Amino acid sequence: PFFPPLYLGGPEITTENCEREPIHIPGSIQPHGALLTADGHSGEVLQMSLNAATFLGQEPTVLRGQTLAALLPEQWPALQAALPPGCPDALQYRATLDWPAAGHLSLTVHRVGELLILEFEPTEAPHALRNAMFALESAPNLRALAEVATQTVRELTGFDRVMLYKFAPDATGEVIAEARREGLHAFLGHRFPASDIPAQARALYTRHLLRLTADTRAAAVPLDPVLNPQTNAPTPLGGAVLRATSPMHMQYLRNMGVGSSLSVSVVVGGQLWGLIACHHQTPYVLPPDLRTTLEYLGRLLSLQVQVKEALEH
Amino acid sequence: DPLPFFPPLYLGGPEITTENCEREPIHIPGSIQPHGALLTADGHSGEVLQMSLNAATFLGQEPTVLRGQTLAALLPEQWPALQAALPPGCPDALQYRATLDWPAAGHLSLTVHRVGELLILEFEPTEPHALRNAMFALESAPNLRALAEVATQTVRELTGFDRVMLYKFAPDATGEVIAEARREGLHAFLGHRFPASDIPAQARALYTRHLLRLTADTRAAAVPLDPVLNPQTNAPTPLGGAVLRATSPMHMQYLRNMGVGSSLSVSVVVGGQLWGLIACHHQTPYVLPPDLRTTLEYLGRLLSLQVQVKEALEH
Ligand SMILES: *C/C=C1/C(=C/c2[nH]c(/C=C3[NH+]=C(/C=C4\NC(=O)C(C=C)=C4C)C(C)=C\3CCC(=O)O)c(CCC(=O)O)c2C)NC(=O)[C@H]1C
Ligand SMILES: *C/C=C1/C(=C/c2[nH]c(/C=C3[NH+]=C(/C=C4\NC(=O)C(C=C)=C4C)C(C)=C\3CCC(=O)O)c(CCC(=O)O)c2C)NC(=O)[C@H]1C
Repeated sequence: PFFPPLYLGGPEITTENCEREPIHIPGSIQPHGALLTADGHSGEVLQMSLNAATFLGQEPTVLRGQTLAALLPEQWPALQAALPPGCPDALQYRATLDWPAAGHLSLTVHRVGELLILEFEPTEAPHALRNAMFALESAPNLRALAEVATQTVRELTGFDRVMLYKFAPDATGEVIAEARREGLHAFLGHRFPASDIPAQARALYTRHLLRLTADTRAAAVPLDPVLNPQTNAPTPLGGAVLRATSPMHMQYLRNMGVGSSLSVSVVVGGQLWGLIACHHQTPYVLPPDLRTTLEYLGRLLSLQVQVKEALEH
Repeated sequence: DPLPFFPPLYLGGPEITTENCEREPIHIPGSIQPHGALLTADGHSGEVLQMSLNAATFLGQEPTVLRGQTLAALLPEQWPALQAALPPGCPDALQYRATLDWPAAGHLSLTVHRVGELLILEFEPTEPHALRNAMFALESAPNLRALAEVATQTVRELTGFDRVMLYKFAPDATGEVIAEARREGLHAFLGHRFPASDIPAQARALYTRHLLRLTADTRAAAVPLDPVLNPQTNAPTPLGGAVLRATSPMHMQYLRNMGVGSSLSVSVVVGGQLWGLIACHHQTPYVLPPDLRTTLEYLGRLLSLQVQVKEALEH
C-alpha cells in the first residue's frame, strides 16, 4: 500500500521504505506555475496554490469563492464538453489565455472524479518536428533510432544532456544512447538498479507520459486547503505537470549537479519500455509548447521502437 | 495476376484500360500538379537538371537562368542544411522541409528528398492546441469504433473537407468504410464494401512507403517536367516520393464521375502493412497548405499506434 503523506502525519521516507511514498498526493506544486481545483458541476474554485495571486493578479479571497463560468467565460463550456464526467484522468484539454495581468498563459485541465484540475503557466505567441519525424522513421535499426532521438531532443530543447534510458525485464536500467554538452561525464552504457525508479512511480508513468522538475532547489508551494473539500481527502495531483516533486528525488538531482530535469515515457505493448531523459546543469522552465513537441516525439518513438524491434525479432 | 510495369506513355507505352490496370507506372508520370513547382538537381554538384514547365512563374526566373546556376547559388542558406539532412545513400522516404521567403512569390514551403544521385525539390505557397487536444482524445477513445469516429471528426474539423472516412483493408485487399464524418446532404458511405481492384497492387506497395498523397483539382492538366527524362540516366525521374507528382489519368476520371473536385488521404500502416486510409473528399477543388498537411501526417502516425493498441485489446 502507501503511507499517508507527511501533512497527514505519515512517516518520513528513507531508503528502506521507497515503495510506500504517496508521490501523487503531495498537496503542493512547483512555483513556476499556479494550480486551481474546481467542482465539476458548479465550476466552484475549491483549492488554490498559495502563489495564485502572482500569476492570476487576483486578490486572494476573490478566487476561492468565484466560479470558472465567471473566471473563464469563453473556456468554461469547452471544458465541460472536452472533459465529460467519467472521462479518464489521462485526458487533457489545453488553451492559451490572453489574460490581463500576464501577457499569455497556457491552461491545462484534466478531470479526476468530480474535480477539475487547472494548471496555469506562462507561454508565448517550426519544421524541426516534421524533419525529426522522418529522421526517426528512416533510422535503420534500434541503436541508430536511439541516437537520432537523443540528438533531436537535445537540438530542440538545448538540454545539456539528453539520454534514452531503457528498462530491462527486472526494471533494471540502461543508457543506450546519449547526446550531451562537452564537459559532462558520459553515462552511456551504464546500468542502474531497479529501485532507482520505484514500483509506484513506474505505474504513474505508464499512464501520464511527461514529467519535469524545473529547479532542483526550489521549495514547493502548498495547496490551500490542502485537503479537497469534496472528500476531506488529498487531491490526486498525479496528472498535474506542476505537481510538487518528491523531496527524495530533488536530493538526488543536487548530488548530481543538476538544476533542471525532464522526461518522456516510451510505452510499448501497454508497458513502460524506456524514457527520453533530459538533464540541465541550471534551473530551466521549458515552455508548454516545446513540451508538447516532446510529448509528440514520445508517441512517435513508441511506434518506431516496436517497428524496429520487430525487424530484429 | 501481377505483371511488371508498362513503360510510361512518353516512352511509347500503351494507354491504360480496365484490362491492364496493375501495370501503369504511377511513380514515373514525368509531370506534376499545377499548384506547385518542382526542380531536380545533381546530389553532389547541385546542378539543376529538370524543372516543371511552370517553374518560372513560381520562382520568378527564366528557365534558362535557373538551369544555369547550382543550388549553392540559388539556395545559399539551405544548400548546406540539405546536404547534412539528406546524405548519400539515405532512403527516398526521408524528407527535409524548410520555409523560404522568396521575393516574387511570398513564403514558399520547400520539401526535399533524395533518390539515388538526384535531389527532388518541391515548392508550394504556404500560409492552436487542436492537435494536442486530438492526441489525448484519440488515446482515451474506448474502442476501435470510437477511435475511428473521433479520428474522422477531428480531421474534418481541422480541414473543412466535405467528407472524411476511415477506410479499412480486408485480407483480400477488399475495403470497407468503418467510419465517416460528412457534410449535411451527402449520402452515407458508412458500411459499404468495395472490390480489390479499386486500389491496385502497385499502389498499395507505394502507400506502405510514402504516407500522404493528394489531388487538389481533379480536372487540372498535369505540368510536364522539362526535360522529361533525367539527363543523368536518360531514364524516367522517380516521383514516388514527390507529393506534387501528377495523378494517373485513370484515377482522375473516377473522381469526376463521383463529383469530387479535390482528394487527400493518409495511410495507417500497422506491422509494416497498409491497414487502412484516412480518406477526404471535396466536391470542389481545394488546396490544403503544407503546414496543415503536416498535422494530418502526424495524425496518421498517432492513428497507426492507436489502432495497434485498440486491436490488441481484442482477441
Ligand atoms: C528510496 C527512493 C529513491 C528514489 C526515488 C524516486 N525516484 C524517482 C524518479 C526517478 N529516478 C530516476 C533515476 C535516475 N535518473 C538519472 O538521471 C539516472 C541515471 C543517470 C537514474 C538511474 C529517474 C530518471 C526518475 C524519473 C523522474 C524525472 O523525470 O525527473 C521518483 C519519483 C518522483 C515523482 O515526482 O514522481 C522517486 C520517488 N530514487 C533513488 O535513487 C532512491 C534513493
Ligand atoms: C483500372 C484502374 C482503376 C483504379 C485505379 C487507381 N486507384 C488508385 C487509388 C485509389 N483508389 C481509391 C478508390 C476509392 N476511392 C473512394 O472514395 C472509395 C470509396 C469510398 C474507393 C474504394 C482510393 C481511396 C485510392 C487512393 C488514393 C485516393 O484516396 O485518392 C490509384 C493510384 C493513383 C496514384 O497513386 O497515382 C490508381 C491507379 N481504380 C479503379 O477503381 C479502377 C477503375
